[PDB]
Amino acid sequence: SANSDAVTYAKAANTRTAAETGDRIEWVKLSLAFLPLATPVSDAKVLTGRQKPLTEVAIIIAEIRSRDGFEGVGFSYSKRAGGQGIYAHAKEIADNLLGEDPNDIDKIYTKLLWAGASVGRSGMAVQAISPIDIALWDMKAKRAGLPLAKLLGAHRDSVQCYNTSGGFLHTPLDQVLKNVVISRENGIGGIKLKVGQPNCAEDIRRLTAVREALGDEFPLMVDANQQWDRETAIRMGRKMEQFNLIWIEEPLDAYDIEGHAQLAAALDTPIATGEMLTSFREHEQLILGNASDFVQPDAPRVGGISPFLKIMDLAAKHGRKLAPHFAMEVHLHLSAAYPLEPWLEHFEWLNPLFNEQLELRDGRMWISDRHGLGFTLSEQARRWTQLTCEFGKRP
Amino acid sequence: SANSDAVTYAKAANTRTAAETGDRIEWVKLSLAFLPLATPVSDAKVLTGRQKPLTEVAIIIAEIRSRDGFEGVGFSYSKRAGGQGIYAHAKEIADNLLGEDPNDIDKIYTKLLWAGASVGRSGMAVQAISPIDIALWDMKAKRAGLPLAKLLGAHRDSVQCYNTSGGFLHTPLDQVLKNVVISRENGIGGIKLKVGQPNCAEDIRRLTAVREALGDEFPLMVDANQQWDRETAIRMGRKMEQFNLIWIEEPLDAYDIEGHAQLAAALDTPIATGEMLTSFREHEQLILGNASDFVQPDAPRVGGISPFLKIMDLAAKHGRKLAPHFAMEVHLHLSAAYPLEPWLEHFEWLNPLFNEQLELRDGRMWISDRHGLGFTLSEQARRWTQLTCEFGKRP
Ligand SMILES: O=C(O)[C@H](O)[C@@H](O)[C@@H](O)C(=O)NO
Ligand SMILES: O=C(O)[C@H](O)[C@@H](O)[C@@H](O)C(=O)NO
Ligand SMILES: [Mg+2]
Ligand SMILES: [Mg+2]
Repeated sequence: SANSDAVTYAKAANTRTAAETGDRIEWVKLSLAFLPLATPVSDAKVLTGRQKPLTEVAIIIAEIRSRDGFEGVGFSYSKRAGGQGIYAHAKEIADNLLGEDPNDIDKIYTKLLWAGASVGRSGMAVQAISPIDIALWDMKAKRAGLPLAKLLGAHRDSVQCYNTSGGFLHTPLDQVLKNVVISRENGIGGIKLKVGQPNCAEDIRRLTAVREALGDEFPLMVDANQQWDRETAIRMGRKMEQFNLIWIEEPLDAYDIEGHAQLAAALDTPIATGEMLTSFREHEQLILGNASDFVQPDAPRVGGISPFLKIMDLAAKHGRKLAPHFAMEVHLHLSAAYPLEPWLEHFEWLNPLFNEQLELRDGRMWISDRHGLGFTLSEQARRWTQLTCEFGKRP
Repeated sequence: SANSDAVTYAKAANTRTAAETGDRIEWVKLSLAFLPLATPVSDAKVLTGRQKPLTEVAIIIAEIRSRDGFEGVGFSYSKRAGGQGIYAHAKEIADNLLGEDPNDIDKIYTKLLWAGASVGRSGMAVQAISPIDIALWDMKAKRAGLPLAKLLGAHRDSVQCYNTSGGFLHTPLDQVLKNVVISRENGIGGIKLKVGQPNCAEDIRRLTAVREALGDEFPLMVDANQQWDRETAIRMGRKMEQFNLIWIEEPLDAYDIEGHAQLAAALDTPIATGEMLTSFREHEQLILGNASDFVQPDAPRVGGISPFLKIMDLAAKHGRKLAPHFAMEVHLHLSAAYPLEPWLEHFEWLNPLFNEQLELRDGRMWISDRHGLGFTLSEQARRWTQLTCEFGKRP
């Protein structure tokens, strides 16, 4: 009988609990490696004097192994100063992972934030948690025998991909046009050109040439890397309407919410921003402020996959498109899980860190059948490792 | 080298894709069963004449089997009219599942909504998707070899649990006091008393008696099931402050947002509501309107686990507590995944449907080590099945 005049209670023949049987983390290895860039890279931030050319990329890696035989790998990074701090903090909190059930990712995240409460819930501290958070997701996906995108649930099996590495400002227009061809012949689905240099006319010149070379249809976008003031932004915006760009990225300071909102409302061309934000909170302020048509989160930068998922849902709720920044090795899976058609950003910079390469074809990057992130650390990654530490004992 | 003066592209040694290797749904079985209630149940909705006593519960079950050998089970229900419609719609859209990768839960959900676009994105139609959505989550958890709570990521391994079945209005005060003892001796962590009958004084009498019997500390809550108007709600609210209730539930019409908000702001006692809502959208309107301190979603009612997860995140963002309604067999896992300390509602009604029983001890319900939802359909569930249909072919 379902019920009676009183109340009755069913008893559990098997009281074996999830707590007593769950897996446990027993080993963790952190690494700080540096990805050398033979060709110094300069976007508008360098041409305006805000920064020096980029010559390397810091990569902070986390490897986690569980008692029951599972392993996860993940990473965060830093372009310019930040890598030493991310690694150092990760090192100071990593031992908190030992003995935890690796499936309780959020519970662990919270424990790590408390262990470092003094240093906040945004910025560097969460970027130190990113490698760990990502490794745990990588592990859970593997535990299920699924590529990460499938563990999250995918809406597509491949995502539109555009290249950024071939459109930097240290590159002469001549070489940029050559890059467009190389990229296009390799199946790229779009081209992003860096703009925002002091000489506005020169950017217009380079942009018109690229559109000319690509033809009217090919997806083309520009990126100012925060280098314009409001006056210049709207001026350049008006003048670029003719190129039918997929979007204008970071026209203003990453924190100029009303400035972005204003440009977005004034132009038909989509506005994109967010790569520099370092937390859900920060992205939330921009989204509530209607700053852009395209939201561009960066899992490593915002604290990992866990917060990135929350940002995705917020963006979707506000009807925005998603175009994650950098780290395609991770973002491929996240954007594959986004409800609206997204874009993936391509750089070849991290290719040497892994043994496996992603398939770029017919303008899209395809999700392989490999589990989790679908990557294994290369020997080169070990060679480029400068600092490393371990906790626990390999199972 | 990470980069060069031009741009280069890595090639994929293994282009095997996630699309070509993914699992596939090959069989689906739907059932409409009826859970008989020997003792007709009456809450305030019956005493005010809005409805007739509850004598049974409709249970709509979905069973899904994949090519690679995985299976998932899930269900939704209806108290009073609704079961026939939920089953009928589920039956009319179920064949859309055949050939789909069961891991793309959201992609599938969207396909099902489109197949039934004419009937909306809330209400009965999504309640027909609930059994399916839940079965797919059950399957994914099993695929990972984890209880559902662990697949989602848990914050606790057990959750505070209170009983509701022993505090209904068709039950004489004498028997209610006996029920309190039975429940307390069986390890219940709290008691909920139904109120909201025309005779306000009688409810106060019953409530004072229960508090008296329980002692000052024991968690006690009340539920009006929408039966008070605003005037009476605040009046009863003021008078119940003395009982230090964990919450006052559904004091007003489920859609009286400002009414609830007003009561919540006027009383220190928490206000709880939401069980009757049938979608994320509906819950969103109440949360944005600050209707209650406790958000009470119902996975079956809102369209399944997928939408329920979105509701959880919204609630958390607004700093609200979670107290899911009914279906503890499913809600145990969801509330275990909630960041703030939640409450689980107990009814023994569904116990006969499954072979396994949940462990209630020391005021909390413990998550077993069983995978997915951790339940298998009983022979009794088959005996109570009135209609059934199948699609595809058992693997
Ligand atoms: O040179 C840099 O600072 C980076 O490569 C930067 O331009 C890049 O992260 C970016 O903004 N791409 O969208
Ligand atoms: O009798 C009913 O309508 C139900 O049992 C209802 O009271 C129950 O779903 C509820 O509101 N419990 O919290
Ligand atoms: Mg950029
Ligand atoms: Mg209720």
